[PDB]
Amino acid sequence: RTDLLNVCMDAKHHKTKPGPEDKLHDQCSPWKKNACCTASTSQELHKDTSRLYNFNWDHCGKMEPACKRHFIQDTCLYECSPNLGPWIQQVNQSWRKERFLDVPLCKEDCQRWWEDCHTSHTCKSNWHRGWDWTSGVNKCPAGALCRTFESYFPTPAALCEGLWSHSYKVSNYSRGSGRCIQMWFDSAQGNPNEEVARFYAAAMH
Ligand SMILES: CN(Cc1cnc2nc(N)nc(N)c2n1)c1ccc(C(=O)N[C@@H](CCC(=O)O)C(=O)O)cc1
Ligand SMILES: *[C@@H]1O[C@H](CO)[C@@H](O[C@@H]2O[C@H](CO)[C@@H](O)[C@H](O)[C@H]2NC(C)=O)[C@H](O)[C@H]1NC(C)=O
Ligand SMILES: *[C@@H]1O[C@H](CO)[C@@H](O[C@@H]2O[C@H](CO)[C@@H](O)[C@H](O)[C@H]2NC(C)=O)[C@H](O)[C@H]1NC(C)=O
Ligand SMILES: [Cl-]
Ligand SMILES: [Cl-]
Ligand SMILES: [K+]
Repeated sequence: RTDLLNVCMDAKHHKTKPGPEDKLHDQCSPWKKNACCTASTSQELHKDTSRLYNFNWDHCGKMEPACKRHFIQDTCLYECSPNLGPWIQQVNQSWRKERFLDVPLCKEDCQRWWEDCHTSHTCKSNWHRGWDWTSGVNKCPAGALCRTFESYFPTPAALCEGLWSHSYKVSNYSRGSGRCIQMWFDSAQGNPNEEVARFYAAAMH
């Protein structure tokens, strides 16, 4: 149980162990007291088609700012959170040894993300597997047309759950309940996800 608290998963850019990073950039700054990401990672992850995975958000024309801020935020959580131990699973992949499964995302964060992305476009309902990477950057593969976000993600759950192969599930608990993981939080009273990781480590046991 306690073994699941305050760890970093074994993945491409993660630090070995959580620790302070006073210089976390922009949207990742709320993790600055305790983070699995380096300052340099936090900086690079804000960029379009960044060097972290050469991943292009603007694969079906430009993704709108109100939408892209959520993908940036989600990447801060993925690369920086020391509070997702309870959901870590082993995986066979060339670029990471572990990933997350069924992280209980607060329903409002999923809802807000889905809504803010309605005016954006994509060509796939799962962005973890199946891209054409032959150019060095992800491109829509054979059979995959550009459509409205809603076409590929007809509900908030389809976005948050389908996007990274069920790395999230949409919790029925709300932001602030201490019973779901917040993607978006300010740090004034601490990182609220610590208490959540603590609760589920024991509750899932
Ligand atoms: C967006 N990005 C970084 C990345 C990867 N996994 C995540 N997982 C979660 N839960 N959240 C993220 N933000 C996240 N981000 C990506 C996306 C695709 C590939 C990729 O190489 N996909 C190959 C699959 C490679 C493989 O066989 O493992 C493909 O088929 O398209 C790498 C990094
Ligand atoms: C990663 O790969 C290994 C090896 O293929 C998987 O383990 C095997 O699983 C099968 C059943 O699916 C067993 O019969 C074999 O004995 C296992 N082989 C070894 C070498 O352990 C493993 O399950 C994979 N991990 C995931 C999450 O799929
Ligand atoms: C998720 O949470 C909502 C809100 O807390 C739950 O809502 C209510 O459910 C009961 C009985 O099903 C109703 O009588 C109430 O009027 C509902 N409130 C609202 C505002 O809808 C909901 O049941 C929960 N979902 C699950 C699957 O447990
Ligand atoms: Cl590389
Ligand atoms: Cl706003
Ligand atoms: K966190």
